[PDB]
Formats: sequence, structure tokens, C-alpha cells
Amino acid sequence: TKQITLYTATFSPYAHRVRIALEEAGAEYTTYDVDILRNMPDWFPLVNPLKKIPAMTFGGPEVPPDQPSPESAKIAESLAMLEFIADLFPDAKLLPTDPVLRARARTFMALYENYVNGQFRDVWFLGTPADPLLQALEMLQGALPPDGGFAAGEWSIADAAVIPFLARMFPYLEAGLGLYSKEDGVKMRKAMASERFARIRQYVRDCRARPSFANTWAGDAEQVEAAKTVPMLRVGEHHHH
Amino acid sequence: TKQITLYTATFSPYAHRVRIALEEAGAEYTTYDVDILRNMPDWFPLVNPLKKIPAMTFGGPEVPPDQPSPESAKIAESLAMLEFIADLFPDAKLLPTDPVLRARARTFMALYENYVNGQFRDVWFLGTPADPLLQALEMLQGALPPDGGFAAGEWSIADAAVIPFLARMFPYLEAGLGLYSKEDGVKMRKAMASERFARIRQYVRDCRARPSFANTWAGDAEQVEAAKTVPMLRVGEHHHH
Ligand SMILES: N[C@@H](CCC(=O)N[C@@H](CS)C(=O)NCC(=O)O)C(=O)O
Ligand SMILES: N[C@@H](CCC(=O)N[C@@H](CS)C(=O)NCC(=O)O)C(=O)O
Repeated sequence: TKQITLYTATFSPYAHRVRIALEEAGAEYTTYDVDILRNMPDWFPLVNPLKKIPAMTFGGPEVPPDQPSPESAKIAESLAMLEFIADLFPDAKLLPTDPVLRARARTFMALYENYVNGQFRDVWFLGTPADPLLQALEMLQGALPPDGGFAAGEWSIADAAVIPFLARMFPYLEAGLGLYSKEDGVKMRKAMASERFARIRQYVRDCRARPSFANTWAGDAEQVEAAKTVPMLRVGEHHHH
Repeated sequence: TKQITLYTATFSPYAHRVRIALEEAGAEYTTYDVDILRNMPDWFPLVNPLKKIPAMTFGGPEVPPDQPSPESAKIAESLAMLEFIADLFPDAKLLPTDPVLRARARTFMALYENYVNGQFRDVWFLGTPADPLLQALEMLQGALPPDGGFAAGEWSIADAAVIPFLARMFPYLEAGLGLYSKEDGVKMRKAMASERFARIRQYVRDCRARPSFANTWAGDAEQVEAAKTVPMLRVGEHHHH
């Protein structure tokens, strides 16, 4: 019954994670866009002192999102939000009930956060080499159940954590967004279309087919355009090794 | 009833996290040391193909830890193990039951993983300037309840996640172990003793005072000696400016 407000930005895969979980939960919630990278509102540190999106408020009196209440609980960090939503909506079964299957979900989130996410960041924003990213994606792909299904079998918050990044990769590569070289762009497009990565392509299709994805995605072209607003995705700059 | 085996190493704060949680759970478990950085056994990739410590097996038939069974569940990534132990031992209350307090625990773990750990790595392994690490520690300190307590109030897995790293800082600094210069060592020791960091000193004392720490710590001197076996700590080496 307590209000949920999610401070969002279309380009932000971290915020996307939390929109997906809130859709899967059947939650009632409000979103409020924040131009966090170009023009942060002066009140935004009241909802997240770290000055990052996503930010969440929970409970407190019903107020406009640009007039946040000191009485709402302020929740930071997208993965903590995913676990919070699973805790708030247990009947939505956003995690398995079996401990080992739950661990598969947590391990998958950690594999992504610790070994893949930084490689996406460094390849796209710094133009570091693509091979370590592809190796990390092959590792992540190896953690999926072979025959189909999601990270822990049934869909869970682990798939909300990972699909925003994987789903952006394909249209961003096709639009040439990112500071990596032409050569590495070709390499990544060929690899991600190759048999080596058939399983993760299935995984991406499977997650994208769910309403929680459709209802939280602007469309491939619209997401590309939002991404071009990110300052670190400087058009015309590339790094080479 | 299902067996737990933790593959560990004394120097490793990641493994330490899981020992602390297992002690707090009152779990029955085996530990088995692995010389992962200098002489990894040929069988170790059977328990963790990532070739990292900690690794955990769960269930399967009882076998010697150097003859792991293909039948046990293989669990990777320390924070996934912490959540697993909390799931296995619900009566030990290793997380709060209140969703907002649980989220404080998850957020604190994410703050550490995302903003603090990499600064510890930069300073200790590369000898980069200490100010960004002290800034990150002040941020992490800021997330604690100011008047006392653990990260989420009552002790939780969040404090298992963080104390191994903070507890190593003071004795490693006293030994001058790490790639930072004497000048930055002095600066860090002074800062960590100053009133700026009184709250995190209280937190370290409060965590260290629990049996789960005492029973999983070799002693400061002994831990320093184990850390000197770590190749990336480059005992006797320091970078300057
Ligand atoms: N670890 C954070 C990362 C969030 C993050 O980095 N958000 C970006 C937008 S995609 C941001 O707000 N950056 C602003 C800044 O770092 O100052 C999470 O998981 O929520
Ligand atoms: N993300 C891992 C980090 C584990 C880790 O880095 N362990 C170190 C020892 S402190 C290791 O085994 N390193 C060997 C390697 O990276 O190849 C976790 O949370 O468990």
C-alpha cells in the first residue's frame, strides 16, 4: 500500500532493470524521468545523495516526485531495488523458493556485475578491446541452463538485472554507438551473430518477448536516440589498440 | 542435512565473508584451503570453473574436498553464497525480515562492491592516490546508522560482506603492505585514526568483537603474513607519485 516512486532515465540500463521487476511484480508505481547527466535537478540529492539513477522512494505521504518527502524511505542501487521488489511482492515469485535455484539467480547477477558489466562500460565508453568482453559474455552464456529458460530456470530478478544491457548491445552495435574501433565493431557484430553465441541470442529473445520488456522499452531506434544524449558517448571519437 | 564445503584461503577477504556468515548461521561445514594464486590444484576447476576462491559445494555424497563429486551443486561468488546461507538458515535471521531494512543491507553490500572495493584495489595493488579511497570510505561510513549498530541495524550478511576488507586495512597499513608509498600510508593511518572516521572505527570494532570474526581470523600478524604471499601485493615494492 505504500507508494513506490522510481526516478528513471530512458537511456539508463540500471533504471531499466527496476522497471522490468516492477512490471513483473504487478506493482503500482510512479516513474519520474531525471536528466541526470546533463541537468540534475537541485532536489535530486534528496532522493539519492549519490546523485545516480535509478533512485527509489518508498512510502511517506503522497507527494509530487519533484517535491520528495523526507519521510519516504530512500533506496539506492538497482540490484538492491530488485531484491526489495522481490521482498515486497512474494506472491509474484520474482525469485525461486528453492535455495539452490535462488543461488543460481544471485550467482548470475554477480557474474554479470563483477565480470561483464565493466567490460561493456570500458568497451563502449573507453574503446577498450572487445575480446575480453566477448570472453566474459561467453562465460555468462555458459551459466544459462542449456536447453532454454532463464538464468535460474523460471524467470527471476536475475533476468531483470541482465537483459537491459544485453538488449542494448545489438542495436547499439548496429548504430555504431560507442568509442570502440571499426575493427572491434565488426568483430563484435560477427561474434554476436555466430554460433558461439546462439544461446545468449535465444536468452535475449526470450527476455524481450515478455511484456515486462515491451512495456519498459522505447523501441530500438528510440533507445539509440536516447543513448546518443549520453555525454560519454561522444560522436566522432574512437580509441584504437 | 546437505553437506557444505567452502574452499578458502586465509588471505582472501572474499572467502572470509562466507566463513563469517557460516559461523553466524551455526552451520555445519567443512573448509578446505586452496593455494589459488600460486599453485592451483588441477581439480579445482571442477568446483569453480572461474578458478576463484571462495568456491562452495552443496550436497552430493560425502567425499574428500580434493575429490569433489560431480553430483554436488557448485556455487560461485561470495555474495551469492551469503544470500544462500541466509536462505538455508532462516531461523538464524541473517537478514532482517522488514523489506526496507533488508534493502539497507543489500544497498550497503552494493555500495561496497561498486564504489569502495575498486578503490582499495587501486591503492593496494597500483599505489594510486589514497584520497578517492578515503572519500569512498566516508561515503560508506555515511550509510551506517550514525548513533550505532550494524549496516541494517541488527547484524546481517551485509556486515559479513564488508568487515573482511575493513579489518585488513589497519594491520596491512601498519605493516606497510601494498603498493602505496610511505607518504600515503602515513596519510591513510592518520585519516583512519581521526575523528572523521570515528564511526567506521566503531563499526570495525563492533564487527570484530563477534565470535564469527574471532573464529575466522588468524590474528593480525598471521593475516599480514598470509597477505605477503599474495603476488599482487608485491611485498617490498612501492610506487611513488
Ligand atoms: N551501481 C548503480 C549504478 C547506477 C549508475 O551508474 N547510474 C547512472 C545512469 S546509467 C548515473 O546516474 N550516473 C551519474 C553519475 O555517476 O554521476 C546501480 O546499480 O544503480
Ligand atoms: N567476485 C568474487 C571475487 C573472488 C576473487 O577474486 N577471489 C580471489 C582471491 S581473494 C581469487 O581467487 N583470484 C584468482 C583469480 O582471479 O584468477 C567473489 O565475490 O567471490
